[PDB]
Amino acid sequence: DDPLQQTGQLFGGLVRDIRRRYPYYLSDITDAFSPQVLAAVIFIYFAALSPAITFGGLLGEKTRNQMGVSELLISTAVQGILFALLGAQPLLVVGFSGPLLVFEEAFFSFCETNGLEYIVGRVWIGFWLILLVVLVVAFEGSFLVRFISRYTQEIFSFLISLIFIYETFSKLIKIFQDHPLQKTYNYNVLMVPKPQGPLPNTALLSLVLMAGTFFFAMMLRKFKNSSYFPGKLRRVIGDFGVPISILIMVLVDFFIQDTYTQKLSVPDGFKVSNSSARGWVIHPLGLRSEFPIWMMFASALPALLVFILIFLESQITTLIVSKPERKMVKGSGFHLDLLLVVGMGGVAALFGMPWLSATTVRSVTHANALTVMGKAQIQEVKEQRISGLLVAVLVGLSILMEPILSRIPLAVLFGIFLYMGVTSLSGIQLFDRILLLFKPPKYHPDVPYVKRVKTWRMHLFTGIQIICLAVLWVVKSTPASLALPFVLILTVPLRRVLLPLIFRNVELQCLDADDA
Amino acid sequence: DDPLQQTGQLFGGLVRDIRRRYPYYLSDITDAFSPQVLAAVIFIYFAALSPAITFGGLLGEKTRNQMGVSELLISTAVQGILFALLGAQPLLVVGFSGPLLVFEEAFFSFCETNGLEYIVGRVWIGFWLILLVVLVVAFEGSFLVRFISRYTQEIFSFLISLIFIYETFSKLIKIFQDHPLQKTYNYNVLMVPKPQGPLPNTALLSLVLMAGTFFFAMMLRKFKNSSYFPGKLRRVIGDFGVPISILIMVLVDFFIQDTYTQKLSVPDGFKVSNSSARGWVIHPLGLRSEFPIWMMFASALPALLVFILIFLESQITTLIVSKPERKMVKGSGFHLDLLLVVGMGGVAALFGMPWLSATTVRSVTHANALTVMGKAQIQEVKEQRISGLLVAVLVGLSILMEPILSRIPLAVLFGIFLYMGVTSLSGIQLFDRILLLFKPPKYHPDVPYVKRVKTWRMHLFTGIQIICLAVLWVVKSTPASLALPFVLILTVPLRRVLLPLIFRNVELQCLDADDA
Ligand SMILES: CCCCCCCCCCCCCCCCCC(=O)OC[C@H](COP(=O)([O-])OCC[N+](C)(C)C)OC(=O)CCCCCCCCCCCCCCCCC
Ligand SMILES: CCCCCCCCCCCCCCCCCC(=O)OC[C@H](COP(=O)([O-])OCC[N+](C)(C)C)OC(=O)CCCCCCCCCCCCCCCCC
Ligand SMILES: */C(=S)=N/C1=[C]C(S([O])(=O)=O)=C(/[C]=[C]/C2=C(S([O])(=O)=O)[C]=C(N=C=S)[C]=[C]2)[C]=[C]1
Ligand SMILES: */C(=S)=N\C1=[C]C(S([O])(=O)=O)=C(/[C]=[C]/C2=C(S([O])(=O)=O)[C]=C(N=C=S)[C]=[C]2)[C]=[C]1
Ligand SMILES: *[C@@H]1O[C@H](CO)[C@@H](O[C@@H]2O[C@H](CO)[C@@H](O)[C@H](O)[C@H]2NC(C)=O)[C@H](O)[C@H]1NC(C)=O
Ligand SMILES: *[C@@H]1O[C@H](CO)[C@@H](O[C@@H]2O[C@H](CO)[C@@H](O)[C@H](O)[C@H]2NC(C)=O)[C@H](O)[C@H]1NC(C)=O
Ligand SMILES: CC(C)CCC[C@@H](C)[C@H]1CC[C@H]2[C@@H]3CC=C4C[C@@H](O)CC[C@]4(C)[C@H]3CC[C@]12C
Ligand SMILES: CC(C)CCC[C@@H](C)[C@H]1CC[C@H]2[C@@H]3CC=C4C[C@@H](O)CC[C@]4(C)[C@H]3CC[C@]12C
Ligand SMILES: CC(C)CCC[C@@H](C)[C@H]1CC[C@H]2[C@@H]3CC=C4C[C@@H](O)CC[C@]4(C)[C@H]3CC[C@]12C
Ligand SMILES: CC(C)CCC[C@@H](C)[C@H]1CC[C@H]2[C@@H]3CC=C4C[C@@H](O)CC[C@]4(C)[C@H]3CC[C@]12C
Ligand SMILES: CC(C)CCC[C@@H](C)[C@H]1CC[C@H]2[C@@H]3CC=C4C[C@@H](O)CC[C@]4(C)[C@H]3CC[C@]12C
Ligand SMILES: CC(C)CCC[C@@H](C)[C@H]1CC[C@H]2[C@@H]3CC=C4C[C@@H](O)CC[C@]4(C)[C@H]3CC[C@]12C
Ligand SMILES: CC(C)CCC[C@@H](C)[C@H]1CC[C@H]2[C@@H]3CC=C4C[C@@H](O)CC[C@]4(C)[C@H]3CC[C@]12C
Ligand SMILES: CC(C)CCC[C@@H](C)[C@H]1CC[C@H]2[C@@H]3CC=C4C[C@@H](O)CC[C@]4(C)[C@H]3CC[C@]12C
Repeated sequence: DDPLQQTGQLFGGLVRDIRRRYPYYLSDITDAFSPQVLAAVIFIYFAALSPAITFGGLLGEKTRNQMGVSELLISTAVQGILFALLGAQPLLVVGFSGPLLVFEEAFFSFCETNGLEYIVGRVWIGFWLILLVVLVVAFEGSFLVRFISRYTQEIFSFLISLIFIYETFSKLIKIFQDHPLQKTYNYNVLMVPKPQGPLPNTALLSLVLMAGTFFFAMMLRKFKNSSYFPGKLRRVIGDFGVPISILIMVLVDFFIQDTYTQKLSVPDGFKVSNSSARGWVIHPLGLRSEFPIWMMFASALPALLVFILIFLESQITTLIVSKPERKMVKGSGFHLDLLLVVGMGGVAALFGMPWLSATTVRSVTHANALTVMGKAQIQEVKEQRISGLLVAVLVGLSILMEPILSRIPLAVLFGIFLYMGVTSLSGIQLFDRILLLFKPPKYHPDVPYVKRVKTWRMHLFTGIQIICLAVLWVVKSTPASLALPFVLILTVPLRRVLLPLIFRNVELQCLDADDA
Repeated sequence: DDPLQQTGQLFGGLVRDIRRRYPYYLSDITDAFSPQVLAAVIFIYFAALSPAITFGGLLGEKTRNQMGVSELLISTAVQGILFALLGAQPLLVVGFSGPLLVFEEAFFSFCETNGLEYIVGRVWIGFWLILLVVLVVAFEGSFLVRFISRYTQEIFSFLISLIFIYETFSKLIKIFQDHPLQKTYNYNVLMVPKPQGPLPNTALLSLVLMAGTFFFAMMLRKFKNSSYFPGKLRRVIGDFGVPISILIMVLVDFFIQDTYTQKLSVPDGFKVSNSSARGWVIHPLGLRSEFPIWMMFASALPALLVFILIFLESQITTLIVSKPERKMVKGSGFHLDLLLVVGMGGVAALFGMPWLSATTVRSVTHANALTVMGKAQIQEVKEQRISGLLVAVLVGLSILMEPILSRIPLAVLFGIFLYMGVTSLSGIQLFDRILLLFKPPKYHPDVPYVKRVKTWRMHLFTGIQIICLAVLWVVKSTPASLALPFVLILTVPLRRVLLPLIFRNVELQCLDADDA
């Protein structure tokens, strides 16, 4: 019955995933007919869009607009639509992550140094990724995901959430660096491409709009859980908590006419970011020069790195989202989700568009947005395809709705990203055990890993996971940032080999439990 | 045993107050030997000082510096020292209020129009106030305070707290009016007397410093009540919650060198605000011209208004602070506190210094700062004289410590005033019953006025008290602002005559309870 059981039949996992979820397909339309779904669509849209605008911007900077915002928005939309319809876990938000950006920047620098075309280089990586994922899904390689315990899951989940929060603050700090609090400013600053010098009030208003949006979001989260107003209205206001926080703080910025704040910019229409470099279809054999056969074969090694990058990112996100603690009854498919996400990425490369992955924060945020809460415990989860479908479509239609987005500050969305980052820590026993380091040992909750485990041994087990978070944080920073997925895999040996030397069996079963 | 019992002996109340509290005088020194007292001294100092600086500023503006900051600081200090030593309730913070400011502005305009000297006019009001309070304390007029129920007490307490919060926001809004968010500014702005035009970043940083100080204060309030850190450290950090909030946000402003924020300004030394107008001793018979005998006698009617103003302000503040719900075991004296506060005010007028009153928010704030909490319930209150003594001394020594105060923003203190205003609503059944209007009728607490009172009749009783708050708010704004104490007294008839026509006896006993 379990998803991560090795069947024996070639593509046995893929079919057993399709046989499981597609029976509840009519449910996946009708379960979306609630207002909490509509609220989630508006929330996850901005969570989905702004990274595509940002990473797209960076891609445009890093690769001389050979790939950019236009290409990433279109990829995010088409893969998002297809995955929402055909996927095993529609709650996964498919998009572009940092580790994928680090590879594009790395692969561009390679392609430059060796004097071989970059965008056609990615097509061949794409073909290898299609070859690998079919081979992996054929022999049910996603069974190995079962060995990835809560230990590795939470270290990953917690790290990703911390980095999200860090980068959200790094974005705010940057505004203060570009628009410092000076005594005097140049009243003449060209604003066509970007502010050409520091401006008054921009940095502090950015802080106020971020702080304000985060505050309101967290108060309407608290109001939802409170016992104020009629229950019907209390949920309607509460579920539309984030959309309401955005609307009012967007309106607050709109009425402030004189002060400048950075808004969401999108391309004018649907065209490639550099028309002189490429078209909509990338030629394998080459665009200008002859693409060499040495790299056509050698592209396997980059593709094997990209596979490991998408796989762990996506399969650990599928583990976190489809865990027994949450009320996911429809069922998850680790084989069909891997096949589409990695498969589409390969075909996306053929059109010069970026391959994507089930991103951890956006997926958790989207799942957490569709969870109805009782009392505190989770009653059920609104598992349906329409949230993801409509989000993916809106990202597609973001170019058409420029007049709407052009009056939405980034500062506002930075408040929502902070809310996303904080909220993502909720269902993580690592973060729970980190707060127990500060609580005295007579205020710890009545849980399995407190009653029949010694408090100093609990804290040692927590301490070892911090040392793993610390080591993983140093890697992502250093030039060995694409080696972080391999460092995270090394936490499986740590749990399976080393921890049972210092700890006993009973302690590890209670600390690292599959279901609690 | 009760304080508000009419004895029969002339000055029977005054002596029975002295006989009650002075036995516990050695306790009133030794009970101050805790860190929560030191924390309260630092907190209430800024709560005490900044109004004396502000109202002193306004007095300097309203009366051509015939009375100003110097005079008010010295009055606040000398009356504060004397009252801390000799008073019946040392928890009362004696200072200058708005209703007293409205009288000075009103009496100045009179004294101008009729062409009689203002500062000597106040001396004669002062003599009438000494005559009245002695007469009132002789025949134990403070017995009438017993008829002032929770009904009037809470309407007053709630109104004063709302106005405090409103005026705190009015102060912030004014910074945005003087330093608007413009596209362009004049890089040349003389700053000697005050900014001579709008400046960039001042208004938003003011908002950030206010919001920041309020946030930190409310989080260290929450941290105190939480179950984090060792209990010893948890209280030390919690009880120094407001001082810590001020220190860090003062340091945050200190490291920002380029941006301008308004700081606490004090006089250079101890001299009268206008030396050409007056000296340190005001002559009854006159300074320049002959003071007419018509007003020497007619000053009774202004003095009778000032008496009613100080009495209700101070005696209702003594009721609110020394209520049975709180753990005030040392005992309060309504006769001795009235004698000193009004008496000193009369003698203060002879030196050209403003008469004061037991102010509601500062007194409650000071009382709330010295309450130790259990678990949620109040264990005891740190009733001692040293808090009030040291606060009064620090206000006296504020002129000497200009270098310390000159680097404290007002924006920071605006965050503390917001914290004071919110925190003052805690022990008010009116505010509690206001929140029940929004809560559904199956989430109301298990209290006497919910179980055996119909929910629609509770809300009607709450509604009638809002209409009183509304009527009182209109009076404070209109030119009949000195008629507000009389409008508040009319809420006694309302409770004693009108409410028992629409309500039953049992309902009023449960809604308006002396002890709950
Ligand atoms: C735990 C609580 C922590 C607080 C978190 C809050 C984060 C910060 C968010 C602030 C709200 C956003 C304000 C936008 C800035 C306004 C700019 C503007 O144009 O306004 C100009 C206006 C008026 O100025 P004006 O420029 O229009 O005036 C005209 C100008 N002349 C005269 C030149 C023509 O000012 C304001 O609106 C006042 C300031 C903003 C509102 C204050 C918000 C409250 C913040 C205080 C702390 C929190 C309060 C908590 C209370 C409840 C208890 C929980
Ligand atoms: C309930 C949640 C509500 C929280 C909001 C509370 C009210 C708002 C308080 C805001 C904090 C103000 C402190 C910063 C003051 C400005 C600093 C400045 O100007 O210095 C310049 C510095 C920048 O350094 P710099 O200017 O020296 O850089 C050099 C410049 N050049 C390159 C030109 C030479 O500013 C900063 O440090 C960045 C801003 C810090 C902001 C702090 C984070 C607050 C985020 C919003 C609120 C949400 C947080 C919640 C997190 C916890 C979860 C509960
Ligand atoms: C914003 S949007 N800015 C932003 C956000 C992210 S995010 O949301 O993907 O965390 C990043 C990427 C940071 C990151 C790295 S990187 O780029 O520092 O090497 C590595 C990993 N490792 C893994 S798995 C995670 C995140 C940048 C900018
Ligand atoms: C600042 S600090 N300045 C300030 C402070 C206050 S207060 O007293 O709330 O700290 C006020 C409000 C004065 C006030 C009035 S008045 O003068 O505005 O009519 C009336 C009443 N009603 C009664 S009793 C109380 C206070 C203004 C400015
Ligand atoms: C479009 O792509 C081409 C190729 O990178 C860029 O054209 C080159 O620009 C670089 C830097 O100036 C120089 O090598 C030459 O000017 C061009 N030669 C090449 C390699 O084509 C162009 O900069 C790109 N434009 C965008 C939109 O990024
Ligand atoms: C000091 O007090 C005197 C009296 O108010 C002020 O001097 C007068 O100013 C008023 C208003 O302009 C006019 O009557 C004359 O200009 C002055 N004659 C007097 C003595 O009345 C003086 O402005 C005050 N200074 C301060 C510090 O406020
Ligand atoms: C683009 C920026 C300005 C943010 C946009 C957010 C908008 C679309 C959000 C904010 C508040 C939202 C509304 C809040 C509450 C309800 C009641 C519900 O029964 C139907 C939907 C409805 C009527 C929502 C529709 C969408 C809404 C208007
Ligand atoms: C482009 C990428 C994403 C997909 C390429 C197509 C290949 C690899 C996949 C797509 C769906 C797959 C099929 C799905 C279901 C079955 C039924 C099973 O009883 C035998 C295998 C078989 C017939 C699979 C064979 C391989 C298959 C055809
Ligand atoms: C499901 C429905 C609503 C579609 C949603 C996605 C839409 C908005 C997006 C996804 C990808 C987009 C296409 C991408 C590329 C091109 C080629 C260009 O030469 C003309 C526009 C065209 C054809 C775009 C039109 C809009 C498009 C079809
Ligand atoms: C090695 C360092 C630099 C890594 C940084 C993480 C720090 C904060 C971690 C690593 C090891 C951890 C310690 C490991 C073991 C114990 C014993 C326990 O009874 C109390 C907590 C305590 C004392 C931990 C506190 C947190 C700790 C000090
Ligand atoms: C004037 C501005 C900068 C604010 C001044 C606040 C200062 C005086 C406050 C803020 C934090 C305070 C400290 C916080 C904690 C303690 C521990 C206690 O066991 C003794 C007092 C002591 C050491 C306090 C002394 C006073 C203190 C330093
Ligand atoms: C500050 C101003 C008002 C103080 C002066 C007011 C005068 C009238 C007050 C101050 C102290 C008072 C005395 C204090 C104590 C006693 C003892 C008692 O057994 C009889 C009354 C008697 C003798 C009081 C009479 C009134 C009194 C003399
Ligand atoms: C209890 C101790 C610490 C005293 C505290 C209050 C001190 C700081 C204040 C209160 C009133 C003040 C006095 C008020 C008036 C004058 C007259 C002037 O011509 C010289 C200064 C002098 C004499 C002041 C000196 C400082 C002073 C004495
Ligand atoms: C200045 C204005 C606000 C003065 C009027 C005060 C308002 C808030 C008061 C006056 C009478 C009150 C109503 C009296 C009775 C009831 C019935 C109860 O089952 C629900 C609340 C409700 C409907 C009250 C709501 C609040 C109310 C409307």
